[PDB]
Parts: sequence; C-alpha cells; structure tokens
Amino acid sequence: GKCFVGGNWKCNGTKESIVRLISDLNSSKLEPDVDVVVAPPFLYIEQVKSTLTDRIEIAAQNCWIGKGGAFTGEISAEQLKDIGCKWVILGHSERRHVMGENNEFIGKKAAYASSQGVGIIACIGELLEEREARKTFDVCFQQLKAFADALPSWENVVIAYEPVWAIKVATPEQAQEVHAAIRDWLNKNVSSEVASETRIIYGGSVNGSNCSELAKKEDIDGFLVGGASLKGPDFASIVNSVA
Amino acid sequence: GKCFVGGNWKCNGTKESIVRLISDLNSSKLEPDVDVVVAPPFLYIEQVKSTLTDRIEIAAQNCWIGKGGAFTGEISAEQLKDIGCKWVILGHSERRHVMGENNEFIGKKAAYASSQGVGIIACIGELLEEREARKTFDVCFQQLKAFADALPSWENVVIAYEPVWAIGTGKVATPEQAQEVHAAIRDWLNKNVSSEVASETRIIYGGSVNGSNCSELAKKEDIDGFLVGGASLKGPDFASIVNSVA
Repeated sequence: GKCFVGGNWKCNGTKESIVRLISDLNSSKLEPDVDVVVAPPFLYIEQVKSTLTDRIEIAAQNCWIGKGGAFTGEISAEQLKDIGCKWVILGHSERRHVMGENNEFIGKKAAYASSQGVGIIACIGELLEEREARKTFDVCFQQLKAFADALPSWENVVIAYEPVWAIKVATPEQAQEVHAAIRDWLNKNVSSEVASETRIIYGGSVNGSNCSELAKKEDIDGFLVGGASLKGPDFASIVNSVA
Repeated sequence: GKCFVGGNWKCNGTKESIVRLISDLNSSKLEPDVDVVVAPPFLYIEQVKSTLTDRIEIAAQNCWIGKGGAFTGEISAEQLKDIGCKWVILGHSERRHVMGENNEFIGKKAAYASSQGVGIIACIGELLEEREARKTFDVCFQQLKAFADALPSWENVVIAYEPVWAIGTGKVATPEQAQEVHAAIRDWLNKNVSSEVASETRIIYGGSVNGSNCSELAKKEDIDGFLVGGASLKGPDFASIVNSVA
C-alpha cells in the first residue's frame, strides 16, 4: 500500500497560472512511494495531462450521476475516462453544502463512475452543528453507507474525511479519532481486507507547515489538499511528508 | 441585425466523435451574416477552439454564480473568458427542471458572466402543465423579469425560448405557436426594458429544431434564429439550420 496526496485546485486557475503551477510541479522533487493526484477545473484538464509529469495522475472535480445525454452543463464519467482522468472527486463538502448534493445523488455518481473504470475520491464529513449534536459519527457513517451501498468494489476508492465543522482548527487527535472510526466502520460493514487496503486521507485545511503532525497519525494515509495545492513548493512538501 | 444559430451539444461527445463533428462543420458552407455558435462540454472547448473554423464562436453550457474560489466542480465566467468562450448558456430547461436552478440563482450567473464580458444565451420556457393552465406568458414573463432585473447591460444577450415539452421530445412547436411567444417576449422587452433592447435583442427558438422544420420557423417575423439540441451533433444537419435563416 502507498500513501495518497491529492491536490484539489477547486474553481481556480487560468491557462497562464496553470503553466506556472505545472512548471513548479514538474521541477519538484517528489518521493517515489506516494501516489500523487491533481484535480484541475474541467477546461484545463487536457493542458495538464499534456504537459504535467506523468508521475502525477489526474482527477476531475465532479461528474454527472449517469451516462451522457440531455444534461446541459454536466460532464459524464465516460468523458472523464476519455480525456485521461484516473479519478473523480465525489461528495466534496462544497458540492454537498453550497450546492445541495444529497447522499442518494452522490451515491449514483459513485456507482456510475466506478462502472466506467474511474477511481473515486469519496468525500465525507460533518458540519459544526452536527458535531455539536454529538452526531459526528452518525453523519459520517450515513455518508459512508451511501457510498458503500452503491459501490461495486472498493479497489479503486480513497476516502477523504473533511472536518467541515472547522471553518476552529482540527487537532491531529481529532482527525485521527475520525479516521480510526472510519476504518473500523469499513472493517465491520465491508470486510477486513477493504479496511486495511483503503487509503483514508485527511481533507481539512493542510499546508506544508502543519502536515507533518497529521502525517504521523496511524490511520491518516495522506491528504486531500485545498488551497496549498495551487503552489508547487507547498504541495511538494505535503507529498514528501507522507513518504 | 444578424440572426443567431447556436448548437448545444449538451453532455455528449468524445475526442473522436468531436473530430468527426468538427470535420463536418468545417466542410459545410455557411451563409454569411449569421452569428453561429457551438457549445461543447467543458473538457473539449480547447480542442474545438483549436480546430473548428473561427467563423463559429464558442459557448459554454453553464458557469458558477460568481467569481472562482472554493467551488469544487464549477467553472467560473472568468475562466470561460480565459479559454476563449464568447457565450454561456444560462437557465437551460435541463438545469432548471432536472437540476433545480431557480430564477434568482440563474439571474446571478447572468449578471456575473456579463460582468466578465461573456455573452448570455438566456433560456426561458414553460412546462406542458403551465401551457395547459394558460400560464405560458405568466411563466415566460416571470423568467424574463428575473434576467432583466439582474442584467446590468443587454449588450451581447440573446433570449432562447424553449417550450419544455419540445426539448428532446420530437414535438416541435408549430411556427404559429413559436411566433406567438416570440412576439410576446419582444413586446415585454419593449414595455419593461426599452424599445432599443426590444428591437436589438435576438430571440431564438429552441426545441426539436432540425433540418426539416427550421425553414418554416425561420420565416416568422420574430424568430431570429435557433438554439439547436440533438441536431447540432450532426454537422450537415446543423449547417442546413444555419443556412435556413437567410
């Protein structure tokens, strides 16, 4: 098994800014035993695939619930396959909470994307109001079950825990607390082999100056990086922290 | 005062299929003095921009309500401007009725994309039940109002009337029915915005347009062109639709 670091560029970047980011990612020294993924906005995925080192695999940030057709504005998983993505981010907190995506909806995307041979970065996490109600685990478990009930296999799936409730700062102990509970849930509700093989990555706010103490935690297998992924040096330091 | 014909490819296409569609579009002869636009899925916009005749301008099919940032999965209007789009489709019936976009949400996108210098294809239209209740105009007028209240300028705005019962159903509106609504839209613009906006703004018909039925629709006084769904995926068919509006 290998640790996993994904860079979610979110809704950011231009042709010019992405040339510079690709330049700095290409010149980075990245340790070889980490799986590295970046997720550009749809428009720029071809430019990234063409000029970024093939040591880094490419993810998209979303897809539609089913095959293509009369869904203006949407991108299908078979199109993600066609353009060269190996991964798609599903259930990101911003799509759940700004954009209203519910669990059944996200579950349909996971079933369909995996059916097209695209890996899933499956995002889960609870709001501040839910943690306060002592429902951290109820919410994360309900979200995991929706992925589990839809997926044909866990082989090409990574789980990202997003402490949405922080937005204070989550401690490495609070992060590890959830990652352990997630891995336990897999053990009890899927299998022992899935529980040990599935990477569980931390998706709270992470940069090159706070990743090292999170990386030491037993059930933190890497990171889903937000804003720090827009800068080569910061991102490379996060990659190298889990090597 | 030019007619306007847009092709909405929707969620369709691969590199390979789009090569074939681009080849067919490049090989057609398009009558001059028609604004022609195609809307590829986000992934393929660069490939289209690079290899499709620059006679045809490029649209995107959606964008976010405001500037970029922490909006995973979304494309901002300044990114559309960066990549070479001159138009974005907003308020398409599929985003309203399948994906839940409401009038105010759509209006925010329209205002923001306009602020980035991207043209608007503003879609309105009524459901089968609403036409059955004789609310066609109520609904269309409310949808126009939401665009008019949000838009800080009507430069580079085109209105697309899509009778939702006609999208992908093969039940095209008759030329008489379409003309009736287009006339009402233009009168609404005359009364509620300005007579300059009313006479200048292209009002295009969407809903099962194909190479057969475009000629009689194009004859109507207030139908200024088309927003083409399924037929835009076939190069020769789309070219005959462009050529109908001369």
